[PDB]
Amino acid sequence: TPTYGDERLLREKLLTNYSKSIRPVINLTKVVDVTALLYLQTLYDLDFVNNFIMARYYLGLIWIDEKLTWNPLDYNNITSIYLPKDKIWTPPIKMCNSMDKSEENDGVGELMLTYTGWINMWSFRLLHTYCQINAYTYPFDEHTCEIYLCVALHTINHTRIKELIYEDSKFTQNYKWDINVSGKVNGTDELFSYAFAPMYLRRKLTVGIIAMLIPTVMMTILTIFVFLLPPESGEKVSLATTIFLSNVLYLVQIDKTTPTNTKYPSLLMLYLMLLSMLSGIATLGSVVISKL
Amino acid sequence: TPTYGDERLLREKLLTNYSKSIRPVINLTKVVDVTALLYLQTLYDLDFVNNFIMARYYLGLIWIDEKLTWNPLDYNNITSIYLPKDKIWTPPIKMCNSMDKSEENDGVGELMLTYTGWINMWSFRLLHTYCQINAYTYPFDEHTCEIYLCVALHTINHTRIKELIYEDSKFTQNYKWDINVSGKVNGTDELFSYAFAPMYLRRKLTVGIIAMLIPTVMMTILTIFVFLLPPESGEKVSLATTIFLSNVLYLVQIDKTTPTNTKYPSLLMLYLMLLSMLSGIATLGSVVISKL
Amino acid sequence: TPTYGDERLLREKLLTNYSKSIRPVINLTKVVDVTALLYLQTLYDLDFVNNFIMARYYLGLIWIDEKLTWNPLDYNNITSIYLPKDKIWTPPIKMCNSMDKSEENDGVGELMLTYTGWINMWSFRLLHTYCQINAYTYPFDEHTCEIYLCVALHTINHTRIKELIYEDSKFTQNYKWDINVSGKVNGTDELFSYAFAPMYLRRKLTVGIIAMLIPTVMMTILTIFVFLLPPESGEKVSLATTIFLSNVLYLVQIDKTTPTNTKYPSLLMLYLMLLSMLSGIATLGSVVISKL
Amino acid sequence: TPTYGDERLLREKLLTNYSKSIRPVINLTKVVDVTALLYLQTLYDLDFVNNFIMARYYLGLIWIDEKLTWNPLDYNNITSIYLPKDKIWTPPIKMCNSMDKSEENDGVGELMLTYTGWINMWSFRLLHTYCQINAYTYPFDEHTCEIYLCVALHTINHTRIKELIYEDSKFTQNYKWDINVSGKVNGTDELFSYAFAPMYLRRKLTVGIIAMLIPTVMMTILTIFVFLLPPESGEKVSLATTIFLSNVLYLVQIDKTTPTNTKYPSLLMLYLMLLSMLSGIATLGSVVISKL
Amino acid sequence: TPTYGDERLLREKLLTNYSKSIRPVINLTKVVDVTALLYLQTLYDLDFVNNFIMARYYLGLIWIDEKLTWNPLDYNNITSIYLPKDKIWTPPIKMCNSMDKSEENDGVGELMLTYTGWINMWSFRLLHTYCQINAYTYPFDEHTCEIYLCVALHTINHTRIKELIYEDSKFTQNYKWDINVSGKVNGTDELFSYAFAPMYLRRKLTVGIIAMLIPTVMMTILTIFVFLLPPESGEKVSLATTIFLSNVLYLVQIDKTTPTNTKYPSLLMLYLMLLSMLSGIATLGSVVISKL
Ligand SMILES: *[C@@H]1O[C@H](CO)[C@@H](O)[C@H](O)[C@H]1NC(C)=O
Ligand SMILES: *[C@@H]1O[C@H](CO)[C@@H](O)[C@H](O)[C@H]1NC(C)=O
Ligand SMILES: *[C@@H]1O[C@H](CO)[C@@H](O)[C@H](O)[C@H]1NC(C)=O
Ligand SMILES: *[C@@H]1O[C@H](CO)[C@@H](O)[C@H](O)[C@H]1NC(C)=O
Ligand SMILES: *[C@@H]1O[C@H](CO)[C@@H](O)[C@H](O)[C@H]1NC(C)=O
Ligand SMILES: *[C@@H]1O[C@H](CO)[C@@H](O)[C@H](O)[C@H]1NC(C)=O
Ligand SMILES: *[C@@H]1O[C@H](CO)[C@@H](O)[C@H](O)[C@H]1NC(C)=O
Ligand SMILES: *[C@@H]1O[C@H](CO)[C@@H](O)[C@H](O)[C@H]1NC(C)=O
Ligand SMILES: *[C@@H]1O[C@H](CO)[C@@H](O)[C@H](O)[C@H]1NC(C)=O
Ligand SMILES: *[C@@H]1O[C@H](CO)[C@@H](O)[C@H](O)[C@H]1NC(C)=O
Ligand SMILES: *[C@@H]1O[C@H](CO)[C@@H](O)[C@H](O)[C@H]1NC(C)=O
Ligand SMILES: *[C@@H]1O[C@H](CO)[C@@H](O)[C@H](O)[C@H]1NC(C)=O
Ligand SMILES: *[C@@H]1O[C@H](CO)[C@@H](O)[C@H](O)[C@H]1NC(C)=O
Ligand SMILES: *[C@@H]1O[C@H](CO)[C@@H](O)[C@H](O)[C@H]1NC(C)=O
Ligand SMILES: *[C@@H]1O[C@H](CO)[C@@H](O)[C@H](O)[C@H]1NC(C)=O
Ligand SMILES: *[C@@H]1O[C@H](CO)[C@@H](O)[C@H](O)[C@H]1NC(C)=O
Ligand SMILES: *[C@@H]1O[C@H](CO)[C@@H](O)[C@H](O)[C@H]1NC(C)=O
Ligand SMILES: *[C@@H]1O[C@H](CO)[C@@H](O)[C@H](O)[C@H]1NC(C)=O
Ligand SMILES: *[C@@H]1O[C@H](CO)[C@@H](O)[C@H](O)[C@H]1NC(C)=O
Ligand SMILES: *[C@@H]1O[C@H](CO)[C@@H](O)[C@H](O)[C@H]1NC(C)=O
Ligand SMILES: *[C@@H]1O[C@H](CO)[C@@H](O)[C@H](O)[C@H]1NC(C)=O
Ligand SMILES: *[C@@H]1O[C@H](CO)[C@@H](O)[C@H](O)[C@H]1NC(C)=O
Ligand SMILES: *[C@@H]1O[C@H](CO)[C@@H](O)[C@H](O)[C@H]1NC(C)=O
Ligand SMILES: *[C@@H]1O[C@H](CO)[C@@H](O)[C@H](O)[C@H]1NC(C)=O
Ligand SMILES: *[C@@H]1O[C@H](CO)[C@@H](O)[C@H](O)[C@H]1NC(C)=O
Ligand SMILES: *[C@@H]1O[C@H](CO)[C@@H](O)[C@H](O)[C@H]1NC(C)=O
Ligand SMILES: *[C@@H]1O[C@H](CO)[C@@H](O)[C@H](O)[C@H]1NC(C)=O
Ligand SMILES: *[C@@H]1O[C@H](CO)[C@@H](O)[C@H](O)[C@H]1NC(C)=O
Ligand SMILES: *[C@@H]1O[C@H](CO)[C@@H](O)[C@H](O)[C@H]1NC(C)=O
Ligand SMILES: *[C@@H]1O[C@H](CO)[C@@H](O)[C@H](O)[C@H]1NC(C)=O
Ligand SMILES: c1ccc2c(c1)[nH]c1cnccc12
Ligand SMILES: c1ccc2c(c1)[nH]c1cnccc12
Ligand SMILES: c1ccc2c(c1)[nH]c1cnccc12
Ligand SMILES: c1ccc2c(c1)[nH]c1cnccc12
Ligand SMILES: c1ccc2c(c1)[nH]c1cnccc12
Repeated sequence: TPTYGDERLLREKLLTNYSKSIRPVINLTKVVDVTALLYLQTLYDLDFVNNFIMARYYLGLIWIDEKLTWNPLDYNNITSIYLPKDKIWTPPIKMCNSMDKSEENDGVGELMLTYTGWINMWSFRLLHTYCQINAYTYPFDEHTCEIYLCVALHTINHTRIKELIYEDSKFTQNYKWDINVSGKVNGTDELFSYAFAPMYLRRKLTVGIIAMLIPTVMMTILTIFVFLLPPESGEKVSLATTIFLSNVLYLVQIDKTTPTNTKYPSLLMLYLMLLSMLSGIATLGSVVISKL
Repeated sequence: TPTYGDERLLREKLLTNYSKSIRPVINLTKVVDVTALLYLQTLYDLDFVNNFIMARYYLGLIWIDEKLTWNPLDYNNITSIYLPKDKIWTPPIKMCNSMDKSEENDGVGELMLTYTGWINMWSFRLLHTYCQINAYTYPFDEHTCEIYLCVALHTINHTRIKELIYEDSKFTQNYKWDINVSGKVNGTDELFSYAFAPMYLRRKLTVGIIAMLIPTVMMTILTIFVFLLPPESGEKVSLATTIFLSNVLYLVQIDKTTPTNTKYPSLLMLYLMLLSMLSGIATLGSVVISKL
Repeated sequence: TPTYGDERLLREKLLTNYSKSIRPVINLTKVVDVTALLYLQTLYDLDFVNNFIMARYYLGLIWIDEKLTWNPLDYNNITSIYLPKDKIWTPPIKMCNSMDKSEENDGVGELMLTYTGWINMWSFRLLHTYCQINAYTYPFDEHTCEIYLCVALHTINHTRIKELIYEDSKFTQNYKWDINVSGKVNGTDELFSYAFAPMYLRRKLTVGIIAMLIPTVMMTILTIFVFLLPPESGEKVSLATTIFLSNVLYLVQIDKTTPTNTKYPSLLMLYLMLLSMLSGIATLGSVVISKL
Repeated sequence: TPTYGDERLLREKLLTNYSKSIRPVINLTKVVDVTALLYLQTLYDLDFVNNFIMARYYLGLIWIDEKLTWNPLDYNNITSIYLPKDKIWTPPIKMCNSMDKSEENDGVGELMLTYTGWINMWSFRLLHTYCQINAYTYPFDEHTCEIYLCVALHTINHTRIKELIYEDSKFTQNYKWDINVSGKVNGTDELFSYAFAPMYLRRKLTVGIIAMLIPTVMMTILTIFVFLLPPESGEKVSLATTIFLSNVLYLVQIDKTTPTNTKYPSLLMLYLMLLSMLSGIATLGSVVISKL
Repeated sequence: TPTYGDERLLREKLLTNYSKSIRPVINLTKVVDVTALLYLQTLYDLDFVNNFIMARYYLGLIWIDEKLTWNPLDYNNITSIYLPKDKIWTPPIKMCNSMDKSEENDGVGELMLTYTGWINMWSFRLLHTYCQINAYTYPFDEHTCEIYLCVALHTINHTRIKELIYEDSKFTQNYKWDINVSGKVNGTDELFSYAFAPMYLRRKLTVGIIAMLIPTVMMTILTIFVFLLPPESGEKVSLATTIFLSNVLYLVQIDKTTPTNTKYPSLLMLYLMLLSMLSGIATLGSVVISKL
């Protein structure tokens, strides 16, 4: 059976002439094909004001090393070892479109290496990644966030992202967003290889949200009613003033929470702007009638 | 008696052929059984809006090293030494479901090693760990937060979490949450070993909270009274308007503080939505009667 | 006179067989007695909502090393040297009850060593330390915050906190809190040595605070006056509504700022809750009289 | 074809007598001309209250090394290698006018070196850079933000910024700001070389913004109307009070969001101050007429 | 002319027997006189609530090394070299009264050394430094902030701060604060040398501020007018209630923004407290007259 001394001998011979900074290819003219595996774990939040999405992923990177190989029968059937991540060449993949707010560094850890040269380098990653969030169809709104991977400095004739396999682990259920992160895409070659996973996010219709909407609907009905009220009823000016006040309160409230960076504005927000304008027109009619 | 030179000799012989990256087993076919001890210290806060719980734990890790052994009679009865945490193999346990906001790194410290090979590696850990917080039964609400431990990259045929012993140290009393973190659970094997401690949190009924509720109750009584008030009393429209205003003020207030990510909405919030709807219906009746 | 070469020779002989990880005692059966000196510098703030106190201290640690000694007459009267903090054994003292938000690491610096073995290791430390803040007697409120020191992993038969000498440096005057941090306490032995300094904090009565109170007092007088107002005066309902509004505005305001984690609620807050209830009862009487 | 052993030999000979701290020039009397390439990627936000702009750039640095050269025919046509960034001399360029909030250190990475000595050192950089933000012509406002580069400590007779080439990558479209970052500028020599890229930012006129203004315009019309209303209409005092309230609500609202550090105040804010003053004058006229 | 090999030889001989931790003096009885140069660059903000001032300085430190000298004619006229900051002894100067929020560590960089032994160690530093901010004379308020330098652990017989030369670089104009940071001061010897630069800050009177004041003045005039209004006018109670509401709105607003830690409270705040008290007295008179 394999022993501690056997693995020690294997590692000692394995790392004899290894340069961490020289790409791991016998012939330097060939590229190293990296296939990345980005399994989402949890979608913590979707910050509308800052245009970010906070999530934790299980970024995986797989490639082939041609210098790190061995006949396992020559080492008592040792088929795999674990190496410190900072002793071996690692492709310079970065979360190109993201602020990596991770708590561990990307050079402290361990990777799994197989006797054929295949390296697995699973790594956890908490990302604050930029998304262009359009709150147009709120609250029945959808969004598309692209999580980018790209090599840092290597050219496509040196290192390439062969493929990007993105899935969802289903660790937790959200109850606020319906996440749809599935599919395979080849890397895009434009001087530096890079790929992106499209994340589709649909807000789930919660009865808390529908209840929060209900006040808006009944205020619209009430505004219509007071606008239809007889000019000589006597309550015109009073209810027009009080409900213009309340309308402006909700307009300020929503406007301070709606994203300011959208391709189009929020339909609901504009519908409440129209409501406030109609309340103002009702007040105008009331004062005009009162003076005349 | 044991001396400084004796411990120096012991350490020098002990670390002679030790590889930090080779698992500590004579035969590599055997697994290293890690038993984790997670004693809670303080529950700083339960952030509802961010769906996190902030606490400080005394994470402990115990396993057995088969290479680090000695006959203590051969070294003047030295029964235990202290080694720097980064010189010895350490299982790659991570707070899988947590943002480790600790201030010290997880590779700077010290561990206690016993002559039989048993290693104790107590470590402090301040965690911002994700919890699905349902504010349904507020303020008589309960919650279940699972604190996850899982090996980072090792397979179950290499490293396993034998057990998880979680308790509460009682360092401090909360006065806001009743914490119930006690029990033992075996590790779960699904390609990577992992376990979780269930933390049950019950909000303690404080008289500050009951006093905060009292205004809501008296506003409900007052709304019922004004709704029952005679249409021809003369105060109908006035009190309906003013109390619809105040109702909406409390509705906005609570809605901006209630969690938006819940399996069900807050019953109290929906009860105040119903109160606001009834106030609106009272205003509708008042205006209808006033015009007719 | 002592020279650079003399100190170089001294250090070279001093560090010859020193192991940073072996406790500094000739006989390992004896404990190392550490006396800690915690001089407060400034009390930046007392955050009520987060239950923390922010301050900057001059944590000092003194112990005796039995391996690091020399006859000063043998080295041209060199009586003390300065060593890098990470080359020498340092007791593993941690701010057990604190989030060390310091900006320098605890392994980068310098310590003063004397020819008798005595080590001084003064270190600055900015702490966010947990305190159970009870806002009961606000604004004439007092608090007790205990700053904890405890060894990280060493047993009481290896390392002990001999004493804790805590004082105040008086660097700055607060004008908001009266600080009383003075006294000496022996360490407490419960498997791991530890001690704590009690910090008493009394809010200083400022005329800004008394002025902030004045509105509350005059609102109480005014509420009493309107409650005593004749039912048939005609201003009853109007002033009851407007002053219930303003009362609720201040009640919401204070409740959003008062700590939610207190042994008892704030007396002033409950007195304003009673004020709001009395305003509601006045409104109830007014509407009842108006209908009848 | 070039091989791993060939590149190993090349690097071994290349780094034989290289001192990272000695400037890379054969004759020390000559300067190293550094040309910097600052390609903007995304303009995350423009924080008005803090006077900062948050963006992510692709800072590039190019210079010539006279010690790191080779005849590529002597090494099987190896024309370029990749070196770790901390093994080679790197010009001490700093984001002089910026808080570098990047997540990777500036001494961990890789650079591209060519057989003629030319070094490319592309590096990602997320910057919180100070800008003097004048909200005068809001919301048709423009701004000029200068991104500064300057050598840290080297004199102009040692290191110089030859040129600064700044462009925009167009990675993402903003929809909130029109960015115009293009042009070439020579470095400025004043004891320490330095250059700056001028960034012009024009707020794009969105229909969400125009809708947000619409309430202000109709309130101005309504204030004019009520000011023109007959003194004896009977609604003067009522609408003057209610609309002074609402005016002050919007004045407080805008004033709490407008930058306090501007060369001139916001015209729109001052126009609404004038609106509030006119409402106050209307109230003055109403009360004066009512008493007389 | 000097060459790369010449500088390599110089550095190799220079660092032969240099100990980074032994003070750089031939005779250890002499002190090292450090003169510090603190040139301010920008005053980002003055945070009133947290009692801090955020600025970026060009902290410089100059002293004399007696071991690092050379005859420049013996090395082809090399008159100065650049050494890595962590290879040479560096005085342990700390921003004693500040939270150093800098992004680079204080042991990564470079210093300029001259053939006579003189070392220049210019370093950038972004500081969050504590200031006792008294908002008494707001908005015509002044402040004095002292930026402290002190040696960390060395005694005055080992290391001293000879002088502190503080100036302003004028990099940017503030438009909000008039900064006056100029002068020279000797170090203060009280067991540990230390000095401080006094920074005087005067708020510049902006027309945005005067316009923001204008509402307060017109509300004072209006309150005087309504208080003078005839008891039997009929608008007394109405305007007293509405303007007590608005007064309390501004009182709450200012009180939540004024610093709570001041030697004396804000005069303007207390003048508005008096305004609110006068409004309350007017309401008291109105209700008393109405009942009687
Ligand atoms: C490693 O390289 C050295 C040259 O530096 C050579 O002598 C040795 O034979 C090589 N060994 C292997 C296993 O490639
Ligand atoms: C490198 O190129 C040569 C050229 O013939 C080829 O024989 C060799 O197989 C290549 N290396 C590998 C690992 O295939
Ligand atoms: C080596 O180990 C593998 C692991 O499954 C096993 O299938 C194989 O039979 C083993 N071979 C020998 C020669 O031990
Ligand atoms: C790879 O591409 C880069 C730029 O695209 C070029 O400079 C380099 O010479 C190329 N290398 C090879 C081996 O083709
Ligand atoms: C996810 O999106 C893709 C592309 O829009 C679609 O084909 C697929 O059906 C979606 N899946 C779910 C579960 O929504
Ligand atoms: C992606 O790459 C594979 C491998 O060369 C190729 O077969 C396939 O056609 C490419 N395109 C897609 C859409 O998979
Ligand atoms: C340690 O390993 C070496 C081989 O590198 C061997 O010569 C030596 O005897 C070993 N010593 C022990 C104590 O195992
Ligand atoms: C390793 O396996 C062999 C196989 O017989 C066994 O004799 C030996 O005891 C095992 N090692 C240990 C430490 O038990
Ligand atoms: C060794 O130390 C242990 C510690 O309790 C003690 O019980 C034992 O008697 C000692 N044995 C010898 C031989 O000193
Ligand atoms: C352990 O499991 C992994 C995957 O489950 C497998 O690749 C590996 O060969 C296994 N090793 C042994 C010794 O069974
Ligand atoms: C804690 O929870 C468990 C399981 O729900 C229960 O058996 C136990 O009684 C609880 N203990 C306390 C103190 O609530
Ligand atoms: C847990 O593991 C132990 C040890 O093998 C076993 O005896 C026990 O049955 C397992 N299950 C539980 C619930 O303890
Ligand atoms: C230090 O220890 C070594 C053994 O490693 C010994 O040969 C030497 O004499 C010791 N020197 C001193 C000064 O203790
Ligand atoms: C250690 O113990 C022995 C036992 O007699 C004693 O003589 C010696 O003095 C002790 N060491 C010290 C430093 O006192
Ligand atoms: C050694 O230095 C101390 C320092 O005060 C002094 O008192 C003493 O006389 C000196 N002794 C000699 C022999 O120099
Ligand atoms: C010290 O105490 C620990 C636990 O309290 C024990 O394991 C250890 O054996 C003790 N050592 C001595 C020398 O008494
Ligand atoms: C500090 O508190 C202690 C204990 O409560 C008391 O004896 C002492 O007089 C206090 N000192 C001051 C200055 O308040
Ligand atoms: C503290 O320790 C000292 C030293 O042994 C002892 O004299 C004293 O009685 C202890 N207790 C107190 C309260 O000081
Ligand atoms: C490098 O410098 C050494 C002197 O330290 C010299 O002997 C050697 O020849 C030099 N080699 C090269 C390639 O410059
Ligand atoms: C350095 O100066 C000498 C002086 O003549 C000159 O010949 C030489 O070419 C210079 N070095 C380089 C790299 O040009
Ligand atoms: C070296 O490589 C370059 C790369 O394009 C090629 O153009 C040139 O012909 C090659 N020369 C030799 C001799 O291989
Ligand atoms: C370069 O300039 C600095 C200051 O401007 C001066 O001290 C130094 O002597 C100059 N060096 C040369 C080689 O001119
Ligand atoms: C950018 O600004 C420059 C200088 O103001 C101007 O010449 C150029 O036309 C501008 N370009 C765009 C696209 O606005
Ligand atoms: C900038 O530097 C270049 C290179 O010396 C020079 O030709 C040019 O005149 C300078 N000025 C401008 C505006 O480009
Ligand atoms: C440096 O110190 C060593 C002793 O460690 C001595 O032999 C050598 O001569 C010294 N060299 C210089 C230049 O001082
Ligand atoms: C050190 O002191 C001696 C005492 O006479 C003196 O001669 C010498 O000059 C001093 N060192 C220096 C660098 O002045
Ligand atoms: C050395 O360089 C300085 C730099 O200005 C110059 O003034 C001096 O003449 C030079 N001397 C020699 C001998 O080269
Ligand atoms: C320097 O002062 C410290 C304390 O002030 C003292 O302990 C030390 O002995 C003094 N050293 C000399 C050389 O005077
Ligand atoms: C700065 O303050 C000092 C001392 O108060 C004063 O002498 C000097 O005139 C002031 N300068 C300015 C520009 O305010
Ligand atoms: C400061 O130190 C210098 C140098 O000794 C001295 O001349 C001066 O009198 C001291 N005081 C002042 C105010 O400069
Ligand atoms: C490194 C990696 C990627 C890039 C780069 C440098 N410069 C760019 C300019 N435009 C687009 C991408 C890049
Ligand atoms: C390492 C450790 C755990 C995991 C991993 C990589 N990839 C996963 C995918 N799904 C679930 C868990 C994991
Ligand atoms: C190290 C240091 C202190 C402790 C520890 C581990 N475990 C504990 C459990 N309960 C209380 C204190 C501790
Ligand atoms: C280093 C680099 C730049 C500077 C410096 C030190 N001191 C300065 C004083 N004023 C302006 C720039 C500088
Ligand atoms: C180091 C540096 C400065 C100080 C110190 C330790 N202890 C103090 C106590 N009081 C004041 C200053 C200090």
